Amino acid sequence: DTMRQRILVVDDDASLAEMLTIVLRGEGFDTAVIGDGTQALTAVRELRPDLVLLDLMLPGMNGIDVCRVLRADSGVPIVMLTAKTDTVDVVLGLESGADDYIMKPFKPKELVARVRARLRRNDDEPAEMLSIADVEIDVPAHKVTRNGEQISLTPLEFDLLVALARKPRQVFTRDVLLEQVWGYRADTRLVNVHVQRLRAKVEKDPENPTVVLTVRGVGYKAGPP
Ligand SMILES: [Ca+2]
Repeated sequence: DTMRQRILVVDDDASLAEMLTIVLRGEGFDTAVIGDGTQALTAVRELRPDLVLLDLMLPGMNGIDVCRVLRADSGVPIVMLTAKTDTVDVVLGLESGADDYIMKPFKPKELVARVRARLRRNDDEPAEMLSIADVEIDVPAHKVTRNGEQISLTPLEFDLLVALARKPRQVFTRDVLLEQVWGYRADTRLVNVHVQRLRAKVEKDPENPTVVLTVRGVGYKAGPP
């Protein structure tokens, strides 16, 4: 009810971009394509896509750079497309805020699964208030606060914190978090990277966490509320 979600494809491989256009539209998405990193900020602001698929190695400005630019602008989900030939490290992209990455060549069904995993949130979510350590979360309002002041988080950082806060006594391994938050049915550094990005925003002192705790040897868990 009733409008199509919109994906921006940022890739200079015009054949793959054409195929992605065809596959995504048959799945019910609207799509647009650009072929140069220098066009991305204007494209995102003009189209407001629900998600961006982003080639790591691009003309004009590479994918790590595009990331940093778009993340200064919004939390819009970004999935990096990587290839074994890439000459730059996809981890710098994740550290800059890319939510996820998929290796070329990929099957279009796995690509579509990655897209849908980032777009699971309903409109009009049921009422739900959580707390974790000294942080409050109003889930359907997408608002995290400490002493009433809001803490800004990307949707991925928000989903990570909510999963810990919902089960404050649970220790989550990294594979368990990948599957639960990222939605896989492989790379657990994704979890490490985004934990650090989340801590950098919600911790009074990120070197000494109270909100998101490391359980050495096992995983992570909610701080003592
Ligand atoms: Ca490329």
